[PDB]
Amino acid sequence: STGSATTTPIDSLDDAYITPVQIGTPAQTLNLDFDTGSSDLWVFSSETTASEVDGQTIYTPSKSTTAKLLSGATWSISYGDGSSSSGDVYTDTVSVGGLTVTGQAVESAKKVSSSFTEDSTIDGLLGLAFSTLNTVSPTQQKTFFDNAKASLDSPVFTADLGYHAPGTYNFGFIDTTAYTGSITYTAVSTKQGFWEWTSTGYAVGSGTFKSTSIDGIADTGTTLLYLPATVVSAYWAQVSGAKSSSSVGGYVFPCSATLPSFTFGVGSARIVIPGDYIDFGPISTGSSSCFGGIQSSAGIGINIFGDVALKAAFVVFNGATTPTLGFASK
Repeated sequence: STGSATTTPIDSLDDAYITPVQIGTPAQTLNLDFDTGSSDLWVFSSETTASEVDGQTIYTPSKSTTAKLLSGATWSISYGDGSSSSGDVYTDTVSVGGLTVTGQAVESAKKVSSSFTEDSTIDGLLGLAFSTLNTVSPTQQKTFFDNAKASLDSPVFTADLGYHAPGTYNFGFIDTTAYTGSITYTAVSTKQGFWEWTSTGYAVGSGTFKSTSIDGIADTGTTLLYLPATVVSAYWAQVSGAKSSSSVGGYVFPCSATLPSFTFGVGSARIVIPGDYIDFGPISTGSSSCFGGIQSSAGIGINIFGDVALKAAFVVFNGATTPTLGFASK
C-alpha cells in the first residue's frame, strides 16, 4: 500500500505545516502537525477542557463506530518549546492520503497548554519519530508509520515541504519526479528515538565549505534551523546589523537586509537553503527588526534540522531494519 497527502503552511511564515488526517467511522477529518521529532498521535477532542479549545476541530470518539477506549492508558508530553498536552487513549481507524491503519492509538487531549489553544489551525500532532519515544502508559503505543510499515510497498515515508507553498508527505514510495539529481543517504542513530544523523559541514553564501561533523535531528515539527553557536555566528556575521538579542530570544537582523544562503553537507552532497528561507519577518507587527531562521542550539542539548532546512530538500525517512535518511535537492 501507499499514501500521499498534501501538507500546507499554517501561516505566511511557514511556522508549521498541517496535513488532513481521517479518524474514525464515519471519518472525522482533523488537520494535524506531522512531527518527525515526536511519537504521539494526539488530538483536540470532545474531552478537552472547554476553556482550552479555541477554534480547533475536535475528535469525538463517541461518534465513531470503530473507536474503542484503550482502558487504563494515559499520556502526557512536553515539547522543546515548552508546550505540553495530556489525556487518555482510544484506538480507531486512521487514514492519511489513502493509507489506512486500523487499531491506531489516538491520544485524546484532556488538557493542552496555551500555545496549542492559541493556534486555531492545528488540531493535534502526528508523531513520526521512533515508537520508543511514545508517551502512552502503561503500554507504549506505536506510531502511525510503525503500524503501517509492514503493509507499505517500501518501508519509507518522504517529506517534501514547500517554501511559502504546499508540499507533500508520501508513505510507502519515493516519487522520483519530486527531486532533481540523486538522493544521498546517510546513517541514522535511533538511540535517542529521533531521526538523528551527522551533517558533513556547512557554507555561508558563496563562501568556502567548512568540513565539520554536525550531529542533529531531522525534525519536521520544529520551525527553524538550530545549530552550534560557532556556525550560527559565522552565518549572521555576513549580515550587516545582525545581532543576538537576549530580549527577543535569538538573532535578529535589519528587515532591509538581503540574507545569504546557507549550505549544509549530506555526505559529499550539498543542500542549499536560499536566503529568503531564513527570513521570519518582523519581531512584532511593524518592526524593522526581523527574526532569523537560523538560531543557536546552545542550551537545547541537540542540533535541530527543522523546517528551514528540510523544506530546501526532498527528504526520505527510511524505516528499513537499519534506518537511514536521504536528502535530494529539488
